[PDB]
Amino acid sequence: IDLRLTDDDKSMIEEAAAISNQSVSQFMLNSASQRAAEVIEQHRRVILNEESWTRVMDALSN
Amino acid sequence: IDLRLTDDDKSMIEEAAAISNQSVSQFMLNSASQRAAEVIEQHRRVILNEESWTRVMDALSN
Ligand code: NA
Ligand code: NA
Ligand code: NA
Ligand code: NA
Ligand code: NA
Ligand code: NA
Ligand code: NA
Ligand code: NA
Repeated sequence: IDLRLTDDDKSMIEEAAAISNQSVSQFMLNSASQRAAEVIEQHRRVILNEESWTRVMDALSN
Repeated sequence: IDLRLTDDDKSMIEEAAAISNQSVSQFMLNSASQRAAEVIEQHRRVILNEESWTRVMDALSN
């Protein structure tokens, strides 16, 4: 809807892209791309664990 | 120059933004914003350590 970025956060990205020796756009894509992976695995693990508890309660209730 | 994203990486971002309950654009900014921080601190620490060694060699050489 309304994307929000701080002028002090826009600086961090310009600075970190420089450190990484990449463009601000390549840094943004790269970080979004790898943080997407982290998030996917995190959620995979939480759903898997949610599935173990429902497996235990399935047995215990019977 | 030429930004590159895999069709299989574009999917990960759409999926992870959904998990995070954010737009693909807000997810991208947010992840770039927080990964910029990680990178800044990483480099701060490497420069600080580089400064300790040059401090040791400064003494040892004299
Ligand atoms: Na800052
Ligand atoms: Na500034
Ligand atoms: Na990067
Ligand atoms: Na369990
Ligand atoms: Na994938
Ligand atoms: Na696909
Ligand atoms: Na996020
Ligand atoms: Na040292």
